[PDB]
Amino acid sequence: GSSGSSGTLVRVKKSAATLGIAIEGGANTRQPLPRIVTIQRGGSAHNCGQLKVGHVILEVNGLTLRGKEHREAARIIAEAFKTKDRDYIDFLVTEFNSGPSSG
Repeated sequence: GSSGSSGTLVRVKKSAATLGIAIEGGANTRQPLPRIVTIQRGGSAHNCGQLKVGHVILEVNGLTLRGKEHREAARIIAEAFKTKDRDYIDFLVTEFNSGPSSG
């Protein structure tokens, strides 16, 4: 399996004391991958700025969130924060072009 052309790997360092990110969707729901609906201020992601509100996590630290439920994902991401081996979390987003008419 190739590296992955569709998508942009985003590295978020655990700068903040606690990661604060919100998502929605899930396999069950029309949306297969989780989409960022809210990005807490005191969260590594935000502090980074690289990421924005409205992204879609397709892969985290190598683990793909395909066919996974938002809940199952929340755990995957969190687990990446607990560990110490790495001082960051990989966030693969595509920034789908939802309703280009306006945005």
